[PDB]
Amino acid sequence: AVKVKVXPTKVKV
Amino acid sequence: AVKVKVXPTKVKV
Amino acid sequence: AVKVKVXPTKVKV
Amino acid sequence: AVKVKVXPTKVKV
Amino acid sequence: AVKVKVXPTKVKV
Amino acid sequence: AVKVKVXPTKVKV
Amino acid sequence: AVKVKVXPTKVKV
Amino acid sequence: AVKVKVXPTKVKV
Amino acid sequence: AVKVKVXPTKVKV
Amino acid sequence: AVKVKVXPTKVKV
Amino acid sequence: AVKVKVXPTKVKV
Amino acid sequence: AVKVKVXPTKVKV
Repeated sequence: AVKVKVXPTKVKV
Repeated sequence: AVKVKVXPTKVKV
Repeated sequence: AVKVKVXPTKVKV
Repeated sequence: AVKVKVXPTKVKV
Repeated sequence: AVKVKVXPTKVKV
Repeated sequence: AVKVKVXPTKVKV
Repeated sequence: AVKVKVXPTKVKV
Repeated sequence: AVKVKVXPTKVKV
Repeated sequence: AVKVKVXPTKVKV
Repeated sequence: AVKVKVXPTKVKV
Repeated sequence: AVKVKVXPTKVKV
Repeated sequence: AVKVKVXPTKVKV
């Protein structure tokens, strides 16, 4: 899985 | 891969 | 996709 | 969306 | 509805 | 379905 | 929300 | 690295 | 991870 | 970050 | 720096 | 930006 930031939000998908 | 959406913003990772 | 909350974080996957 | 809880683990789907 | 896994448990919500 | 992780919290959507 | 069980699978929804 | 796609545009990061 | 722009969309991967 | 261009296709890294 | 693929072309930027 | 080439590989950075 990979760490991402989309807008203000970080998450790992 | 999967579409990620955060309010008005999207991308596919 | 579906809206989810994971820990404290909301996102749509 | 609806709260889901398995043992101690709460999330929202 | 969507297939999920919360803790050790798979189910559809 | 994909694992979604927020720090040490892991599930699957 | 309420605990539900089918034979093997329980979860609280 | 991971595929990233925005609308029609695919790349890898 | 690194800041990228793919089409019109800046994100971080 | 810098523009990266391959023929007509551009992005930024 | 990061490995990227821009169009058909891989490079590290 | 500037065109760079190495063996078979070119790109503009």
